[PDB]
Amino acid sequence: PVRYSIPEELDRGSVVGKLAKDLGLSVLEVSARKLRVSAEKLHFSVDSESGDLLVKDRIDREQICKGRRKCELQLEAVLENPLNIFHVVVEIEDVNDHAPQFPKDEINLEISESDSPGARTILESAKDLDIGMNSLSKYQLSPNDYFLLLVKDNPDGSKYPELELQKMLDREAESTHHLMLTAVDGGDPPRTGTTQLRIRVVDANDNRPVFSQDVYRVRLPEDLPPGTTVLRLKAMDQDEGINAEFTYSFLGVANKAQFSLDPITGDIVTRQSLDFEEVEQYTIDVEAKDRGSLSSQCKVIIEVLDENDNRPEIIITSLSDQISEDSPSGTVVALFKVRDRDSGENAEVMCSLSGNNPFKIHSSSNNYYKLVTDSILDREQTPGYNVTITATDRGKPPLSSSTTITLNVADV
Amino acid sequence: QPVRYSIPEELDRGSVVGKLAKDLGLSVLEVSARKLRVSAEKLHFSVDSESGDLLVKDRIDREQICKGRRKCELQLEAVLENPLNIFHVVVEIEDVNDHAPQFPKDEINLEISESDSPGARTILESAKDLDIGMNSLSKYQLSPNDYFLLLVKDNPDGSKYPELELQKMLDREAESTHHLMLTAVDGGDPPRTGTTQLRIRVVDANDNRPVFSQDVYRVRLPEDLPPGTTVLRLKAMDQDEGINAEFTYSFLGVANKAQFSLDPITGDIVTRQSLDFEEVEQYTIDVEAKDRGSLSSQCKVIIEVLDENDNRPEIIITSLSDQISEDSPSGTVVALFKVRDRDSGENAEVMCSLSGNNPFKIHSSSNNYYKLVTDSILDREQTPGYNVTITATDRGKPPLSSSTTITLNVADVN
Ligand SMILES: *[C@H]1O[C@H](CO)[C@@H](O)[C@H](O)[C@@H]1O
Ligand SMILES: *[C@H]1O[C@H](CO)[C@@H](O)[C@H](O)[C@@H]1O
Ligand SMILES: *[C@H]1O[C@H](CO)[C@@H](O)[C@H](O)[C@@H]1O
Ligand SMILES: *[C@H]1O[C@H](CO)[C@@H](O)[C@H](O)[C@@H]1O
Ligand SMILES: *[C@H]1O[C@H](CO)[C@@H](O)[C@H](O)[C@@H]1O
Ligand SMILES: *[C@H]1O[C@H](CO)[C@@H](O)[C@H](O)[C@@H]1O
Ligand SMILES: *[C@H]1O[C@H](CO)[C@@H](O)[C@H](O)[C@@H]1O
Ligand SMILES: *[C@H]1O[C@H](CO)[C@@H](O)[C@H](O)[C@@H]1O
Ligand SMILES: [Ca+2]
Ligand SMILES: [Ca+2]
Ligand SMILES: [Ca+2]
Ligand SMILES: [Ca+2]
Ligand SMILES: [Ca+2]
Ligand SMILES: [Ca+2]
Ligand SMILES: [Ca+2]
Ligand SMILES: [Ca+2]
Ligand SMILES: [Ca+2]
Ligand SMILES: [Ca+2]
Ligand SMILES: [Ca+2]
Ligand SMILES: [Ca+2]
Ligand SMILES: [Ca+2]
Ligand SMILES: [Ca+2]
Ligand SMILES: [Ca+2]
Ligand SMILES: [Ca+2]
Ligand SMILES: [Ca+2]
Ligand SMILES: [Ca+2]
Repeated sequence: PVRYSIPEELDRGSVVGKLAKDLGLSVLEVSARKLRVSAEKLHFSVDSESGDLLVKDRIDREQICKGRRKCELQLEAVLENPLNIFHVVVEIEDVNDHAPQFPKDEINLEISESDSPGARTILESAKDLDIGMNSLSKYQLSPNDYFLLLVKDNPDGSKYPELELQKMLDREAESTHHLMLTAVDGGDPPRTGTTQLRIRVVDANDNRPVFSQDVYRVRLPEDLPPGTTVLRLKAMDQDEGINAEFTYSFLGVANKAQFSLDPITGDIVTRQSLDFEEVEQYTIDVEAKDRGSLSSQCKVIIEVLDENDNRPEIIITSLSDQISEDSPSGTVVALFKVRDRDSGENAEVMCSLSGNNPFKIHSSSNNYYKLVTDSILDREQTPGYNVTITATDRGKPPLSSSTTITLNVADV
Repeated sequence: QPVRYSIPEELDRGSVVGKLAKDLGLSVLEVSARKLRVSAEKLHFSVDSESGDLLVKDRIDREQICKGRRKCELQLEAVLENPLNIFHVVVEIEDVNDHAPQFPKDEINLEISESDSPGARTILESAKDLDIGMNSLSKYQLSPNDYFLLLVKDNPDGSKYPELELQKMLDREAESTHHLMLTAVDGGDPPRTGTTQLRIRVVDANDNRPVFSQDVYRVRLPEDLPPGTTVLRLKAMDQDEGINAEFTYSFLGVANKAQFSLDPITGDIVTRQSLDFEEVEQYTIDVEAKDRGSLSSQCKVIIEVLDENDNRPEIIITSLSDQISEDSPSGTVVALFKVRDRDSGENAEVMCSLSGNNPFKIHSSSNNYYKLVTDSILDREQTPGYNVTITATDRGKPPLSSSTTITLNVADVN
């Protein structure tokens, strides 16, 4: 069978080939023998004037052949008296008229921030109706720091592009990315189909909640009433949504014996008054944990200020009841000292006696005070003295405590 | 000038603090005659008349009376009577390493998120050492492991607290729970160690995407399969646990599920409309699995349709001659026709036959054209016209046959 070649999509009236001239049929014979050229679901014509094969229907190679490697239409021609049938084979040359194009111009992708580097995400492949050289040739994308592109082929022979990311993403730095994806076919001239990809990063739980300060310090007096909001804590989570909701908790145990913490507000209050003489300062560890297991710890130390709330006590360590009547001036009759629970200026003491007695009080080293008689005494005036001595503090407000003691002298 | 003595704590009763009477020169006569009393605040001491020395009466605990204070000086005093007098004594208590460092709790339970960034720090409860000075806490050390490293830092009060610094990020899909040893050692002779075992439980994060068993699924199906058929069941797993392990299947491609439906709970993919091999021979579909997060994984499922002999062959008469010459020789062509079958393969090959009563015979030219010629001469006087029935039968199971009846007439030139 005679074979001819013709590029597709040719204009009507184009000359495929001179098959009648190839068979040596004269114009008289072409006219006399009714010459009809037939193909399956197609029309062709031969005009009596030129007696050649001319196209009658615009032919699309991609419509009738699709993915077939080569296209050969087996047309036939009919002659009559004498009657005969002839077979001709026609090859349709492909023309790069169908540019590669993506199913959708805009492609939206949602990728998790927590995705590991080196992951792969398959994308919709491009479509090129052209076959062979004019088919799709290569995929290339806009250059970016985050992403790299790979091209792999599925079993039917088409090429699909998938994305491999070199560096893990972070929406707290850049939330959304826009990129350009291009597909190019191998032909002259080359045509390109472009689709812009919009990638939005969804929040993960990779940022821990962080306090404003690493160490919190506040100074409080021991007379502060319970229920007082001693401190307010501050913390923030750079995440968003469920991954950004956190609560405060006392990491230490038994430190909140008199303390309370509101995790909703972050507040720290006291439920029982403090005593400087018991514990001078508290060190507590408080940690914030979000809905995930991300937790962060900060240390809160508080110092208690001493207040003059403890009165001084007088203690007579020793005293002499039987005193000789001939005692001279400067004779020691009693010994005592003072004790104060407070500290600082609230601990220093100033003490005094009644003054009706001749007795005078001297101060020795430490806080020990000797009670002596400054003048000689006669028993006829008074045989025994009871003395009331007052000891007053030096802090605000001064606390004074007094003691009465009895001493008797007999002259024999 | 007050006399000073030094004594280690926790001494037995009857121990000699110092020879205060000989240091003051009182002698046994004055110690016995003049009532000598040794007094301190909240403490007891005794002087035996025979030796006239300072003896302890109460076991003294330096941590009890001093706690965190830098130095310990008990201000003793001595009292004499007739004549009565007071003397000042200062006694320093030397610390003895008798209190071992001990942590507040023996068992430490910690919950750490797998997604925690490497290099993070987590403060732990500090140990307590009642001893002051040298005998106080000195260093923290833990059992060596690849994931964790230990740091020791001091808070404002002067104590040492340990915090954990992570070198390599954890992964509970590899090892769920870790057990470690925390040790605190004080600087004394002999050194004492307080040890607490800490239990770390790694909590699941959303770092593992769900993955299918295979990347490419392929199945072959016949076109006669009824709709509603469960075409395939998909299998996939998420190495995470809990909410982060619940995922659904979805059609990544668009319009590919025109006749397909997918139940993501079971993972099933069914067909809702019958297929036609002559329309689309093979389907390529992209299916993706997505968890509660945006972690997604893609697999490609391609299916092939099997051709079934459901399309019978059609006979097409391209040309025919109504007036046939009576002088027609043997082998002259009276008709031309061809056969067309939509199917492919053996289901496309055809075998056709005619009645055979007529002299006509069919010989095959190129393609599927069978040129209808007459093998023998016929005369019109015997029979002027023939009815011819030609039957075309398929070659696939079950054979499909279609026939056409053409009329041929003979004309006499005379
Ligand atoms: C795609 O790329 C081709 C070159 O391969 C260009 O000619 C076209 O304009 C588009 O940019
Ligand atoms: C992407 O870019 C191409 C040019 O290369 C355009 O023709 C197309 O419409 C899309 O904007
Ligand atoms: C001792 O002195 C104080 C004032 O310093 C008084 O408030 C107290 O009642 C006592 O007389
Ligand atoms: C000094 O004053 C106190 C009261 O402040 C008395 O209790 C004491 O007996 C002395 O007279
Ligand atoms: C802690 O460490 C000290 C010195 O390393 C040991 O003496 C003690 O028994 C404990 O192991
Ligand atoms: C923890 O471990 C130490 C030794 O490191 C022991 O001495 C201690 O009694 C506890 O078992
Ligand atoms: C034509 O012939 C086939 C068998 O060759 C039959 O099955 C069909 O029904 C028709 O009669
Ligand atoms: C040709 O043969 C077919 C199949 O046998 C018949 O159905 C038809 O009527 C004609 O006789
Ligand atoms: Ca075209
Ligand atoms: Ca084309
Ligand atoms: Ca193309
Ligand atoms: Ca981040
Ligand atoms: Ca985040
Ligand atoms: Ca968080
Ligand atoms: Ca107080
Ligand atoms: Ca106080
Ligand atoms: Ca006071
Ligand atoms: Ca001790
Ligand atoms: Ca000790
Ligand atoms: Ca110790
Ligand atoms: Ca993991
Ligand atoms: Ca995980
Ligand atoms: Ca997951
Ligand atoms: Ca069918
Ligand atoms: Ca079929
Ligand atoms: Ca068939």
